[PDB]
Amino acid sequence: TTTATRLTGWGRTAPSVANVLRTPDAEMIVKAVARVAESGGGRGAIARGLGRSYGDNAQNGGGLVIDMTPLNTIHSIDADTKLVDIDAGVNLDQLMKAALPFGLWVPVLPGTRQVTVGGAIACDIHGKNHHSAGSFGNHVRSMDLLTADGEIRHLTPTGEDAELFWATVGGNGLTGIIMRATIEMTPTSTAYFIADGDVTASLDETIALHSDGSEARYTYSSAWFDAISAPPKLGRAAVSRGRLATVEQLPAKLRSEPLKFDRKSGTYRGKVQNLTQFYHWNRAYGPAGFLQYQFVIPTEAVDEFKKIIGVIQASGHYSFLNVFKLFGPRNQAPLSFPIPGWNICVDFPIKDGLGKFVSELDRRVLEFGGRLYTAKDSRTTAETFHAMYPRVDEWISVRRKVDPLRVFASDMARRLELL
Ligand SMILES: Cc1cc2nc3c(=O)[nH]c(=O)nc-3n(C[C@H](O)[C@H](O)[C@H](O)COP(=O)(O)OP(=O)(O)OC[C@H]3O[C@@H](n4cnc5c(N)ncnc54)[C@H](O)[C@@H]3O)c2cc1C
Repeated sequence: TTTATRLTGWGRTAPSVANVLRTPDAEMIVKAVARVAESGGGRGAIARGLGRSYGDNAQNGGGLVIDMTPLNTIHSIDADTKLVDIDAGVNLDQLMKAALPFGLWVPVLPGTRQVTVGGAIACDIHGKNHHSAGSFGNHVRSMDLLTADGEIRHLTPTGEDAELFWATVGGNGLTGIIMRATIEMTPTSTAYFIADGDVTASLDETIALHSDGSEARYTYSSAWFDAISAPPKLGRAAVSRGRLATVEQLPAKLRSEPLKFDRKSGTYRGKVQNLTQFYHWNRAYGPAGFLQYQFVIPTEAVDEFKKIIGVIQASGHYSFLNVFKLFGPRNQAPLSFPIPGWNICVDFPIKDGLGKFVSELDRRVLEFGGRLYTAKDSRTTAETFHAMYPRVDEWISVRRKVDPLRVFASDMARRLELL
């Protein structure tokens, strides 16, 4: 029933071997969890989606990994309530295609659409619209969680199991297997954005543009960011901002199928773009090529943020692929990554000294009240991680109640002592 398989995250690093269960039969999934539990726990089990997380949260060396991609049924779609009821293995591209004809839009879309609903919830993913829509967890209306007792429980964000619900959001699969969920989509009349572009010349200008109140005029905003140029050109950015377009805003040609599926001059106003145009290596060149690194610094620590940016460019580790964004308010999930503040993802070529240097970055992010993202990490320590997440003891306490025998476990769980 299972296949022994070498697994890595997307960055192709830190391999380990698991027995992988891959079945479309939910009852086989239920049985397998029971078998792990009735064996007393052992090396446990963890769900896996499309493996787009960069780190080691979707693998479990010497244990069971359940590939959830065969559970990919969209059970229902409701345009009045905006609710969509889908198996956890359905991916966002599939959901986007299925929901567009109903005038519904996936409420949080990350950099790639090849992620499962299960992985979207488990990592509480964020997108270009975080400051207006929060993260993926914000839009979960309910979910069915297969817990260690072999029971599938219906969780809601305000019901009696609210605590377990919010521990499951951002929980990295460690409260159990999400089987199915109900997502509240965002109403839309088109599959297009109307975008404004602006280019800044310095970190100070990038920061000023994000704090001048203009951000409140756009639902989506992010920026490509310069991390190599010495100051004052350090931190200059190419900012892409916009919102979903209405049909009347569409070019005449495009108005017939409005819900169709799919330096200096980078300044513009009212550009009409589809998803691909509006939104836009490690796998191709890994694990030898690149270390991805993502962090957020609280809004009020703006000078600490600039310092870290300064430290990065002076390091001699140079990243071209940089994404920057001002996060909005956080949600109630103890281990949710986003907090309001300055978010940046960088991508360092793997070079001598890199490891020691990012360990120093860790220290700075931590001291300044910031955090790393589990979906981008395969290397930090338990000590650093627990320190970045003041609600980790609270979260661990929920996990112990719902999984006393540690039926659910992963390489990440052991590394960061979340087990
Ligand atoms: C090119 C690229 C761009 C990206 N951009 C973004 C971005 O803009 N914003 C962002 O927030 N993230 C981004 N990510 C990270 C990605 O969105 C998250 O890692 C997401 O969790 C991946 O989903 P997945 O189905 O591949 O899950 P996997 O990587 O397979 O698993 C990730 C975690 O989810 C858990 N999980 C998966 N399915 C279930 C389930 N059914 N039940 C319980 N737990 C489950 C796993 O146990 C694991 O802990 C990006 C990744 C890549 C490769």
